[PDB]
Amino acid sequence: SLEKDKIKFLLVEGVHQKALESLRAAGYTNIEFHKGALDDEQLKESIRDAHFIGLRSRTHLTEDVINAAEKLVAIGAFAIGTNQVDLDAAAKRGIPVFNAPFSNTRSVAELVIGELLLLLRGVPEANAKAHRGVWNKLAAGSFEARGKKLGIIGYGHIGTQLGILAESLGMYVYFYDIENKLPLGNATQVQHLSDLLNMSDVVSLHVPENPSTKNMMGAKEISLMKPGSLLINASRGTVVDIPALADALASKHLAGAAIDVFPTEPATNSDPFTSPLAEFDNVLLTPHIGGSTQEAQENIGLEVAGKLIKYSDNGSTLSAVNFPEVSLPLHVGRRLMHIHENRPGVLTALNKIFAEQGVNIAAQYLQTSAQMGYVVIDIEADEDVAEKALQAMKAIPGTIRARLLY
Amino acid sequence: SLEKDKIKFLLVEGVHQKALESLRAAGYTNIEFHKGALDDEQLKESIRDAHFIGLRSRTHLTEDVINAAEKLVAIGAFAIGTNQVDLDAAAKRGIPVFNAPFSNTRSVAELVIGELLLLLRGVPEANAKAHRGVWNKLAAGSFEARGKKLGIIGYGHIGTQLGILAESLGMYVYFYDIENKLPLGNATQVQHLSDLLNMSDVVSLHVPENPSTKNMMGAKEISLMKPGSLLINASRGTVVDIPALADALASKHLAGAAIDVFPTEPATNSDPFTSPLAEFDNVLLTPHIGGSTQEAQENIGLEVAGKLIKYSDNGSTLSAVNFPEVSLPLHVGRRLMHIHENRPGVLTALNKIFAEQGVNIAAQYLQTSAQMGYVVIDIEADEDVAEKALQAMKAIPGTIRARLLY
Amino acid sequence: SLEKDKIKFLLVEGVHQKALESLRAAGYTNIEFHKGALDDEQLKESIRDAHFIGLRSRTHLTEDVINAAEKLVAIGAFAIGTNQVDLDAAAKRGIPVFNAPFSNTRSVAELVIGELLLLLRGVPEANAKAHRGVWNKLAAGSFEARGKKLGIIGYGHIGTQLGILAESLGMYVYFYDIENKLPLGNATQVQHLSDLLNMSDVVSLHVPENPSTKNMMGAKEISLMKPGSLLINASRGTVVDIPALADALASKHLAGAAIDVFPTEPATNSDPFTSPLAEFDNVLLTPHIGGSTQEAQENIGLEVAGKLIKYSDNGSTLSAVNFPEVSLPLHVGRRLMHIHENRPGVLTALNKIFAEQGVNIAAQYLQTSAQMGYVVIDIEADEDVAEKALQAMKAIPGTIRARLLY
Amino acid sequence: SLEKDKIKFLLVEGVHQKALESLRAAGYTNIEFHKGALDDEQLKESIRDAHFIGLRSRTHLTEDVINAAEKLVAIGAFAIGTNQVDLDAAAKRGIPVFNAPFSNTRSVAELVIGELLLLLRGVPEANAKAHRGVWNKLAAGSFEARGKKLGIIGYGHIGTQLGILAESLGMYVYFYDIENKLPLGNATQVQHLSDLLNMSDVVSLHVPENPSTKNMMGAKEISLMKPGSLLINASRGTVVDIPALADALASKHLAGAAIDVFPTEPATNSDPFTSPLAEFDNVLLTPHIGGSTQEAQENIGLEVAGKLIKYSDNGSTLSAVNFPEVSLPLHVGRRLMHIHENRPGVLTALNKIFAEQGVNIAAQYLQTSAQMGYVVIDIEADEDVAEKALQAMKAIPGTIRARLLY
Ligand SMILES: NC(=O)C1=CN([C@@H]2O[C@H](COP(=O)(O)OP(=O)(O)OC[C@H]3O[C@@H](n4cnc5c(N)ncnc54)[C@H](O)[C@@H]3O)[C@@H](O)[C@H]2O)C=CC1
Ligand SMILES: NC(=O)C1=CN([C@@H]2O[C@H](COP(=O)(O)OP(=O)(O)OC[C@H]3O[C@@H](n4cnc5c(N)ncnc54)[C@H](O)[C@@H]3O)[C@@H](O)[C@H]2O)C=CC1
Ligand SMILES: NC(=O)C1=CN([C@@H]2O[C@H](COP(=O)(O)OP(=O)(O)OC[C@H]3O[C@@H](n4cnc5c(N)ncnc54)[C@H](O)[C@@H]3O)[C@@H](O)[C@H]2O)C=CC1
Ligand SMILES: NC(=O)C1=CN([C@@H]2O[C@H](COP(=O)(O)OP(=O)(O)OC[C@H]3O[C@@H](n4cnc5c(N)ncnc54)[C@H](O)[C@@H]3O)[C@@H](O)[C@H]2O)C=CC1
Repeated sequence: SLEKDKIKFLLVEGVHQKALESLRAAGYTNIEFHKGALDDEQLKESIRDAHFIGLRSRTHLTEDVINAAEKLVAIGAFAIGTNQVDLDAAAKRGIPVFNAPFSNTRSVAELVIGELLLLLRGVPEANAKAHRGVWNKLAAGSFEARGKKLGIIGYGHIGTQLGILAESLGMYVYFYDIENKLPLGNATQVQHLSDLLNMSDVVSLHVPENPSTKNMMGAKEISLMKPGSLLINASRGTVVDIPALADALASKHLAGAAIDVFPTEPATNSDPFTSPLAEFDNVLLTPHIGGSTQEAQENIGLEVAGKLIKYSDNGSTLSAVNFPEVSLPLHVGRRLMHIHENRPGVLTALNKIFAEQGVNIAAQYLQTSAQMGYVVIDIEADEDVAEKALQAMKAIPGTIRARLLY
Repeated sequence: SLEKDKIKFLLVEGVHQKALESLRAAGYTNIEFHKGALDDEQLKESIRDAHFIGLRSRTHLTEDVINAAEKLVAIGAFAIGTNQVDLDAAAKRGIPVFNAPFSNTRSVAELVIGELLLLLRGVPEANAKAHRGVWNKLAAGSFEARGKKLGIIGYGHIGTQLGILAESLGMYVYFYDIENKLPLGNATQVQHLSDLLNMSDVVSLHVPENPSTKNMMGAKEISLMKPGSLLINASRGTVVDIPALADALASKHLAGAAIDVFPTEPATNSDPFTSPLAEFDNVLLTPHIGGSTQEAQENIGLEVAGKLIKYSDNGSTLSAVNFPEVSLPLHVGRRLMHIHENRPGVLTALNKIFAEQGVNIAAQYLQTSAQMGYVVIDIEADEDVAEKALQAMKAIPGTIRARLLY
Repeated sequence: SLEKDKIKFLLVEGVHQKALESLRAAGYTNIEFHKGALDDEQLKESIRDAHFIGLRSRTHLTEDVINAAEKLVAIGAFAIGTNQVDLDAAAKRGIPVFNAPFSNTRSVAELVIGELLLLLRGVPEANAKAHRGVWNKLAAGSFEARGKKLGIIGYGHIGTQLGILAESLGMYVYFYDIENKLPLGNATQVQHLSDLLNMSDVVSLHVPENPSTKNMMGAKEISLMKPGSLLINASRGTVVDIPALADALASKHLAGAAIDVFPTEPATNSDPFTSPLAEFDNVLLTPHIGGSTQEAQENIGLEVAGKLIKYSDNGSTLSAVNFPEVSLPLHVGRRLMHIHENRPGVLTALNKIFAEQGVNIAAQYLQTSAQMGYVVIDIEADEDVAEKALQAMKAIPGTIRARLLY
Repeated sequence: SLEKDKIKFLLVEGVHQKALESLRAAGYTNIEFHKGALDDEQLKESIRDAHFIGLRSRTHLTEDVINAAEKLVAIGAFAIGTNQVDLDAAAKRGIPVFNAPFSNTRSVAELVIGELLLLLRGVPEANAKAHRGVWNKLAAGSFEARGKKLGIIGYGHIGTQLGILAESLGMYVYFYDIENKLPLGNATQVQHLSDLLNMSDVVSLHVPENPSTKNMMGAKEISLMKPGSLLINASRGTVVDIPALADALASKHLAGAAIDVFPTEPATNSDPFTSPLAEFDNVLLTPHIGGSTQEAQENIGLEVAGKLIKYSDNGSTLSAVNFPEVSLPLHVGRRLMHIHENRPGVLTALNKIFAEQGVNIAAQYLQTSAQMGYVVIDIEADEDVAEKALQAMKAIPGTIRARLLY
């Protein structure tokens, strides 16, 4: 309450109000909120005395910005992505970076369901025509989704949810994953990708962005899809050979597609968009909105705020993307924490401080990345003894930062 | 087998092959099939010795055509509609007309589900832009369907199926119907339309075409919808005031819409299409395809063929749209039938024929519209006695037609 | 209202109150109700001026009783069975007999579910012991129902409901039926009975009582069941060779059983019960209560009352067990009905009455069993003309009875 | 492989074979298996060189037995209970004790479902009579489960599963829990117990054994149940006032009950059983078999074996019932562990060993109960250096035990 009032939370780019509700319910009310992106100079001014900052995709938390933030304890990327933030620079200063990598699984699943529905029915095509005054009711090849085969690639958080929704619509779900998984409902793992592609009326992609998925769907892979099928991609902009796809649409080997993500995307609603696909009416083209809904924002705000709250209240760095992960249950005494370089001697030095005072260490957890180490410490002591100890902890060769959580 | 070979079935406009499978399985193989619309003179030539004709929307079974068909027993409209066929002229000659009014409930339901999904997510709009090179990711007002309220108007065959699919997607279903109905799953009847319209995020229409539904959704009704909601219409082209709708889209009172049907529709894929709505990207415009899928055609072919088969095998006119409805279970003896004008005296005359011969009438069913009457008759007799009886039946004052089913 | 007050309904053996609610809602309030079985002399006195009687299993509607009932139009067996009623004697006097053959499908299904649950767990056995002071927790061979195979014999009204409940419990359902059927959920028809019996952990019987099911489960059939399995019978008391069953329990080829029905059952709660099975604690023995619940009584009361109401209001004999079945939709004019012996000449005579008066017969339906015939007749006329006509109808050689429904 | 062959696993009282499959799949094959309970002297002989022992309810792991086990690393109670094992004595020697507290949730849920089914239908009662030659079909008060209200007390692992099964049967589920919980399906938390008891047709108990649940259902609580309802208890033998219950059965305030657990239970199938309830046929009495099925044994064997495997492979004491809980993810280097008395100085001493050698501690986790502490340690070193270090670790004042996992 009286200590907490003094911990400043800088929220920019308009994170969801639910984030500020969590913050207040946890006793943190010292919040500077902005709907808009702070510019370089107004950012440097606002972050200067900020304990935490939550941000989105437009803010550039850069080495200099981070290096100028003089009280900064942690960073919250209220989004999935994290590239606007310099993870190493935050690391070096003992600043863990949190985010929300699966707060939007429902949004993406629905989008796919809706897309394959209309695609199977030649609707994006007829609808482009109708707005042009041409009326082309072409029913010969339209189908109902029920009874048909969905091929999911990437049976992860989104894939599994997709498969469930697809079963409610009466489709048969099949998936390919580089690792083996336990199916839900009547899903079915398929061993080689060749079989999936062959038998699927609809193939949808839910994989991550790395070298194994780069151009994963290319001319060869596409021509294994069954004639007249559909390809949907709302995963990552690098997973599909757009020009191969364009060919297979022009040759009518595929009856249509939907793409929500591209190799390069406009930075802003006011930049021009370019794609070979723009020429096909039977293709649905969406500006990276797969995970973009009000519900997704509510989730993101709740999660990431919670993480910041937890790290502040008890030091947990579980799921931090730039730090070593550590969490310790609450039990009586005082908790302290200490970040430092990963060198022989530190842990002892740290512990020594307590032994030589005859203080009982109740629990301790320490984890360590290539160059850094972080460690939480519970101890049975007076506030007096803790403070003094903090000081001594700060002194230890290799110490980056330390703190007395309570 | 030997009698049946001689009963000709004229199929035009390419009805589904399943129709010809039913026909053959029932022992009828004398089929003249055409994928295309026969023209007036080639129609008059093909129908001339045809016992049955199945057709679709393009054929004009007109008084003259019907009057020239010299052996025509019944007509099968392999479609929902029936306006290409002159019902009275068929009636007058004792020709019942069958059709398929609910073979496509799934198709329409899916279309709606797919449409409200993408509509809720501003997808038709972003996708029109993307094809124009403009990239407008506008997520502030996009929602997931789950948790939201669907208002169904017309809880009939399609409505009930819609409500079920919508519940699987996790929506709350509410419906308004001029008559009271038993809800499925967790549906909920709403008493006045005002409440439905007020609370619904999505309103979809599944009513018939008559004077009570004509312009049913007009400026007043639309402005009772909740701000930012969606209106979908895949029922009949007369149910929505297109210009009121256009206003409510231009004023952003509604966030979007989908319309599959219009007051006047192009006769052909090669005619121009016109609507005030063509100017809104956030509106989905589809060329009457609600019920247009391969599955729907399979159903239609199965149903209507079955009806023709039944009427031919046992005289049932259940669901005939231009005749009085009659059906009688099979039990031993000979079945005969007789169509005639609805006048005093006929039934007696008909029965007299059997009494005076000392023949036992086992069963009989007679139904009667304003001017016509139809009656099936089972009797315990020899083929010899039946034939003679048929003759006498033909003689009866007011007789239109008669037949000895077996 | 004024005519209806005069139609007496005699209800004995305490049918459910819902029966009297239907009766009153339909405008019939002249009801003599008895919770108890009327005895021969008090029955003859109460039925004497009764238009309808509803009864249960204890009343003996016999030839004499029926022959003494001087105003009796129809009989309602508020039960499944009908053997206390002399069907032919009722027939001869043109009295249709209704009943309720599937008002209790849920009750029987639940009973089976509950029984196989406890049987699989050796519970009836441990529980007989516990009440005797012996404590025998014998878990080696107890199983959960989930994952196990239920074999249903008789995939009829009860079978299908059973299969559904069993799937909710996570069992695999298989069925054998002498006729081919469309499975629900994931049920599975099995061709020969041998396969069903072999693979089933639990076999339950839901077949009718006739010569094909008599002793259907006998020593040979039982020894095809898988070792340690269970047999449940709540169908008919003649379907299982009780002594074969007794052997297979004594040899531990079967781990247990439940039987709700027997070749001969005590007439009364005060008669002694005898069975070879009484000696096995691992057998559940229930006194024909499969369909005995308050809900079942509510259904029975609603159905059978409805039927009586329908027959009285519009003459329908649909599902009558002793009459020829006939039903006709309502359309303007006056309805009359006529029961008579199945002889040449009657129908004409009947129709003649209307022709010679120049009255238009709007509809007519006539059905005919081996010796009897029943026929409903709509006609366009004045009340005056109808009455006179009724009289003439009564006159017709072979006439048993006639009536002017409205 | 070569090290693992030398780690002896002593399994007694016939744990499930799946336990030995897990053991072998993990590379541990040195197993001494016994279907039977070893007696004191044959136990002391077999455990003498045993690294682990798995046991059930009959074995008395006592201070002396434990103190004589000279190589004993951990104990596996392949059961829920743990009272045959002296937890403190195991603790003092740094022996964690594992068990399986929720491997049988399905078994107990099914038992309840089956019991309330037959109870609602007066079946245990009619069935006791039938075996005595008396036939009492008493249907007036029998009900179907569907539509009825189940009151669950203890919405824990078993409660939640129960509620799900009950919903599939079409019941309405309500629960009371001393803590607040998130409902599944359409369950419903009820605030005071008074409301639950009042509205429930069936009340079933799934709470733990402690002072708050002792005699929780007593005369007052029972008389709040609705007249004619049922009480089921398969939780703990101390939760229900058996004599109050007996009164409420004798007064017909309750229509029946099922009890699987008692204040004192026979030690053996050959001991006599005593209860006031034995006198009521409408009560189901089962010898503590709620969780007793073959599936439950498979679960128990899998879990507990897994835990032993984990503790042996990586030191995890997660869910140990007598130890402080600690778990650490795998990452390169050597893992060691150390149990010791909870005194100032130890951790430093331990760490010192590595610093002064210039060895980098990669991770460390330490947890601490009232008198004991346990700590796992990863370190970057040679096997040589690890061994030497182990030795030094063993030397530390207060050290109880230490080990070099790999
Ligand atoms: N369109 C949009 O706005 C959004 C896109 N996404 C993206 O969707 C993707 C999936 O999302 P999540 O389910 O959260 O991912 P996840 O991590 O839960 O699942 C990824 C799955 O892919 C599998 N996998 C990895 N490489 C593979 C390969 N080469 N071939 C086959 N399977 C492979 C993994 O085993 C895992 O099951 C992510 O890339 C995420 O960034 C997420 C949210 C929104
Ligand atoms: N877009 C397309 O290609 C297709 C459109 N349709 C049309 O959809 C409509 C509904 O189809 P079905 O479910 O088969 O109809 P249905 O006859 O089964 O149900 C119509 C329902 O509307 C109710 N109703 C009638 N007038 C009403 C009013 N004034 N206000 C509220 N409720 C009213 C009726 O009580 C009934 O439940 C029909 O007009 C059908 O022609 C059908 C197939 C395809
Ligand atoms: N225990 C009790 O209190 C009650 C017993 N029942 C009895 O249960 C039986 C079934 O009830 P419902 O489902 O209403 O009957 P149902 O008539 O709906 O189904 C009977 C089924 O058995 C099949 N079948 C007939 N003979 C067969 C044979 N030889 N082998 C295999 N299948 C055969 C038929 O195809 C049909 O599907 C009836 O006998 C009924 O009287 C009904 C209510 C209560
Ligand atoms: N009959 C048998 O063979 C078996 C009996 N059991 C027993 O069943 C009981 C429940 O099992 P689980 O679901 O695993 O327990 P659980 O620990 O998962 O749930 C116990 C629940 O009771 C609630 N609770 C505790 N005290 C309460 C009180 N005073 N009033 C209302 N709620 C209270 C807790 O909040 C918790 O939700 C345990 O005692 C277990 O030992 C378990 C297996 C077999």
